[PDB]
Amino acid sequence: SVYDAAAQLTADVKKDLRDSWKVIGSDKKGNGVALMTTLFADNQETIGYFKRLGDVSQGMANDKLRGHSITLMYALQNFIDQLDNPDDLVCVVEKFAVAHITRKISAAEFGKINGPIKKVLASKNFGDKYANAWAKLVAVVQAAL
Amino acid sequence: SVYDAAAQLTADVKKDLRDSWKVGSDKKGNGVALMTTLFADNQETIGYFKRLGDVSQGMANDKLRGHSITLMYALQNFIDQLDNPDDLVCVVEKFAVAHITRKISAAEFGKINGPIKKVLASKNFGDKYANAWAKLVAVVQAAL
Ligand code: HEM
Ligand code: HEM
Repeated sequence: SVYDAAAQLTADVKKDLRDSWKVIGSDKKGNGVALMTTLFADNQETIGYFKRLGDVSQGMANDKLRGHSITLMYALQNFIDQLDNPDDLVCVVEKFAVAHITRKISAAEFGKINGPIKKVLASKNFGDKYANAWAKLVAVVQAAL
Repeated sequence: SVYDAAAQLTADVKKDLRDSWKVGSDKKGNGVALMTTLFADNQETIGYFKRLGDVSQGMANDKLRGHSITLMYALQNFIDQLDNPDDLVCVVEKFAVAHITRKISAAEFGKINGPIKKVLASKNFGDKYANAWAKLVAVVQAAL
């Protein structure tokens, strides 16, 4: 249940999400492409889903990948801004869930983003504590897939 | 090209876009207002949004609300990329594709200018501001 998952976002979890987002969300282009390139490097089997972006190995040089990455960061911004209201958080999460369901992305494969997030966070000196906080937010989307 | 349309956004236009967007402060409210106004003045567009269900339900419609909030973040995206044409262009093309796939022409996309003008007016931002936003919408139209 996406609603029970949303209930898992307690005061402490929300604070950690906001605190870490202040840092990694300051450079959407840089960290966005970082997340994607890490995903493709650690989970090569997912590259096939991104046909439209072309040669993703080009990283920042790929205009389509850069546009995709920046936009992805605004989806996370959206989630963070909706933390105060689970009813709004849920309806935006379901909007993005549909975007992935049509792409044939399961909850299991969507969860493959946890590795990249943990690595990107770790590079900014944010440990497991924060990685786990983000895993709970990702869990809300997974509940809708 | 899209780059030409983006590169021709002047300092004064960007200033008006940012100042008016500052007042982007209520994405849920203004996002839904934008959509409901589009449906009220251009009833012929309702058919394109069948995935959202009964859009006459307004704020109560969770799908419409989710769509509206997300639409405002697309605009947030554009506004944040104003000073770097290369980045603005790649995000604009990303969203252009989303509309090209739905068969939305450049002319049809321009129908949003009416609703934007009205929403701006509700906050007392006049024609100068509506004109500035029409120029930003024109950047997207250059990709359609
Ligand atoms: C933090 C988690 C993630 C977020 C917030 C997210 C967000 C997004 C957004 C905003 C889009 C664009 C929606 C559209 O325009 O249709 C997108 C597209 C996509 N996402 Fe994700 N995503 C995430 C993780 C993943 C993962 C892990 C996979 C795959 C294993 C995945 C696969 C896709 C695919 C295939 C597309 C389509 C790209 C294209 O063809 O343009 N996403 N995602
Ligand atoms: C300021 C102008 C506009 C912006 C920024 C905008 C933004 C968006 C965004 C972010 C989406 C979701 C993309 C996706 O996830 O695939 C969307 C969907 C859509 N847009 Fe727009 N749009 C604008 C104007 C229009 C206009 C004027 C029309 C039609 C006359 C239109 C028709 C559509 C349709 C049919 C969808 C698909 C809705 C669905 O089935 O979920 N858009 N738009």
